[PDB]
Amino acid sequence: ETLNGGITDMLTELANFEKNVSQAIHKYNAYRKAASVIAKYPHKIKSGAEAKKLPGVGTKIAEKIDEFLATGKLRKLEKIRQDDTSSSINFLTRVSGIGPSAARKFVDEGIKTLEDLRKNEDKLNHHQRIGLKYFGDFEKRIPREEMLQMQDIVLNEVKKVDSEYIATVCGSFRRGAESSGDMDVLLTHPSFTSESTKQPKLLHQVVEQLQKVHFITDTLSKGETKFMGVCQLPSKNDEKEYPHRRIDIRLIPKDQYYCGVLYFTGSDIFNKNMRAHALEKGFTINEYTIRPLGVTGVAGEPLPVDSEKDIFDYIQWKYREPKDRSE
DNA sequence: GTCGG
DNA sequence: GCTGATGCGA
DNA sequence: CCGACTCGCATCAGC
Ligand SMILES: Nc1ncnc2c1ncn2[C@H]1C[C@H](O)[C@@H](COP(=O)(O)CP(=O)(O)OP(=O)(O)O)O1
Ligand SMILES: [Mg+2]
Ligand SMILES: [Mg+2]
Ligand SMILES: [Mn+2]
Ligand SMILES: [Mn+2]
Ligand SMILES: [Mn+2]
Ligand code: NA
Ligand code: NA
Ligand code: NA
Repeated sequence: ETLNGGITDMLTELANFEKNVSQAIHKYNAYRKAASVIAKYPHKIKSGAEAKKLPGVGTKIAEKIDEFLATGKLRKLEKIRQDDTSSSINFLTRVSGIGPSAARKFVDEGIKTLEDLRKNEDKLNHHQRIGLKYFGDFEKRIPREEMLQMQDIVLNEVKKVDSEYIATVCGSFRRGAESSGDMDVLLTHPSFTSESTKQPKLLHQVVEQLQKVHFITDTLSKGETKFMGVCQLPSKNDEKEYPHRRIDIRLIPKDQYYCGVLYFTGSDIFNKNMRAHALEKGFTINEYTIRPLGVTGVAGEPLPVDSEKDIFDYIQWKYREPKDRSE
């Protein structure tokens, strides 16, 4: 549906193969960087040489593009799709909690299908049992309309705990996406700063409240600053119950909000791009701060930030609306 | 797999 | 039973 | 040529 969708689809499938089967994370990132830069290219690619002009597209990817443009397919991908071990590992990783290591371990023991997981559920940990339970739901997209209803529940229940919590839905939702893969929530409270003593139960109070009104249905991981779990909109009068959804909550110091919003909003590739430019400009950006870089390349103190645009200003970038960060 | 060095 | 090692999602 | 490309949380192997 995009200018170079056939090429970027091929590159994404090759990326997932290198992550799930080969366990070569830098190849996975290399394919993703190539797909992202091609996705931003304003012309329809006619040759591998044309794509090779783009940063991140090298000899082999340009060669794969020429084959795909000539034959409409890739022999390398067709061999992968046919390899029983490769496609089995590739499938098992679609279960949340089953990564490349567990997928390879299961497949070696003849555990390679969904029904194999159900039959061998005793060998799954709690996370994997949940990922298997909601396997279909977790692959459904969340229409933005439903994200607004979820945002209403989250922000309202959070206010019910304490008036001074601030909850901001980030991720693809804040980037204006018509559909989202999950709900990502950033949480702050005046009592938690970078200079304050650990106030526990700050995130626990919010998670407990969302559980009490039956919004959060299951927990995958839960600590003092990060919650990973499952949520579900309420359904009306025995009508079609909603699909269960993944939700992430991150509690960050209030004085590092805007660096947190910038990171949590994404995209992941955009963050990689922005942080790469920051180093070319004498700064280093992470999830919490932007710091200067000295003559020796050492990181200074966190710089003052009171807006997302403040971070763009430091590295001398034109401000990008969250809508234009989906890279 | 790519690119800078 | 505890500690270090490792996998997981992001 | 070749080396570069973060963390909180859950679990469990190895004592
Ligand atoms: N591999 C990674 N490691 C660390 N941080 C990462 C990350 N990938 C993404 N992020 C950051 C930026 C995302 O906006 C934000 C959410 O990451 P995410 O997994 O929720 C993907 P998102 O951009 O929200 O779209 P969608 O598929 O859910 O509709 O977290
Ligand atoms: Mg042009
Ligand atoms: Mg249910
Ligand atoms: Mn079977
Ligand atoms: Mn998300
Ligand atoms: Mn998320
Ligand atoms: Na690699
Ligand atoms: Na190139
Ligand atoms: Na998985």
